[PDB]
Order: sequence, then structure tokens, then C-alpha cells
Amino acid sequence: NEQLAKQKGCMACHDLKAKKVGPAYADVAKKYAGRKDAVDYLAGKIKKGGSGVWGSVPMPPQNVTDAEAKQLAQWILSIK
Amino acid sequence: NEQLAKQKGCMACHDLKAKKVGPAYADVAKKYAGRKDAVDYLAGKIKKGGSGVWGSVPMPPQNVTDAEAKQLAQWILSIK
Ligand code: HEC
Ligand code: HEC
Repeated sequence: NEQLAKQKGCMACHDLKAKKVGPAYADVAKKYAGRKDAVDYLAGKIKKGGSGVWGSVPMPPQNVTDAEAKQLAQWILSIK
Repeated sequence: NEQLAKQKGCMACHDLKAKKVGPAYADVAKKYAGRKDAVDYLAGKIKKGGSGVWGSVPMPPQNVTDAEAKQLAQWILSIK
């Protein structure tokens, strides 16, 4: 039960339910750290959408330019 | 950049950084849905700790009785 989980400190490292469907940007940055094709890969994902890397729920295609997609990819890749 | 990510709606489905190291309970429940040994498995994980199912950061052993471990497992398995 939930009150026992709280009183035991469990909720310091767990949530009940994921608050966001997509991966956290720092986790994306870590997965793709050290890869020369990461910006091109991600900029295309962000623009066209995709599924199956992190799970089965898809990212819909996003309303960004190629420029904006590239920049978002560069920014996410710097997150730490 | 971050302001473009916000203005594009990206933060509806992403965080910058994971807020918790461990999996969300609803995700645990889904992974283990439909398994007769799930309560025994999880009660042991919660009590003894573990790593490598969700990632490499370990769950330390937790200060719970066997009773409490079993109940926490039963509760997490009901989360949806
Ligand atoms: C607004 C322009 C953005 C930007 C910059 C990003 N997203 Fe998403 N995203 C969502 C889901 C469900 C996933 C996982 C897809 C899969 O499992 O393959 C993602 C993934 C990403 C990534 C990583 C891509 C990869 O192949 O590793 C990145 C860099 C990313 N997104 C950026 C879900 C959503 C949304 C839900 C409705 C929304 C809105 C966005 N994402 C928006 C954006
Ligand atoms: C307080 C008593 C609890 C309870 C009920 C649970 N946890 Fe944790 N947990 C943490 C990490 C990093 C993981 C992943 C471990 C790996 O990758 O194998 C987990 C995992 C779990 C599970 C799922 C276990 C499985 O094998 O699928 C469950 C049911 C669970 N925990 C319950 C991290 C932490 C903590 C960080 C310091 C703390 C505190 C807890 N967990 C506490 C608890």
C-alpha cells in the first residue's frame, strides 16, 4: 500500500506512473553520446516522428523546420 | 534551445532530466502483468535490492519485512 511505500522512502526513487511518454533529454544525450551521426539522426526523428527506440508509443511528426530540428538535436545532445 | 522546445510543445511529452532513478510503478505492473511468479519476484527485489533490469543504477536493499515486501509487490502490481 501506498502509505507504507511513502513512509519507507520508496517514492524518493519511484513515481506511481510515468509523467511523460517520451524519454528525458539527458537520457537521449547519454544514449547517443559520442556519435558523429547523432545530430542528423535526431533532427530527422524530431521532424518525421518515430517509434520503437524507447517503447511502442510513437512520437508524431513535429511542426519544425529542418534548421529548428537540427538545433533541437544539438541542444538535447548537450544536456547533462 | 530550450525556449523553442517549450514553444513547440515538446515538453508535453519530455522532461529535461529524469526526476527519479527507478521505474514508475505502472511500468513495473505492465512489464510483469500476467505472471504468476511476479509477487515472489518483486517482493525479493524490493527486500534484497537489484540492478540491470531497467538500467545499471542498482536498487539498494530496503528496510522492509517479508510481509511488507509482499504487500508492496501486490500493490505495485495493481497500479494502472
Ligand atoms: C518537440 C519539437 C520535440 C522534440 C525536440 C522531441 N520530441 Fe519526442 N518523443 C516522444 C516519444 C513517445 C518518443 C520515443 C519514440 C521511440 O520510442 O522511438 C520520443 C522520442 C524523442 C527523441 C529521441 C528519438 C530517438 O530515436 O532516440 C527526441 C530527441 C525527441 N523525442 C525530441 C513523444 C513526443 C511527443 C508526444 C505527443 C511530443 C509532442 C514530442 N515527443 C515532441 C518532441
Ligand atoms: C521502497 C520499499 C521501494 C519499493 C517498493 C521499490 N523500490 Fe526501487 N528501484 C530503484 C532502481 C534504481 C530500480 C531498477 C533496478 C534494475 O534496473 O533492476 C528499482 C526497481 C524497483 C522495482 C522493479 C524491480 C524489477 O526487477 O523489475 C520495484 C517493484 C521497486 N523498485 C520497488 C531505486 C530505488 C531507490 C533508490 C535509492 C529506492 C529508495 C527504492 N528503489 C525503493 C523501493
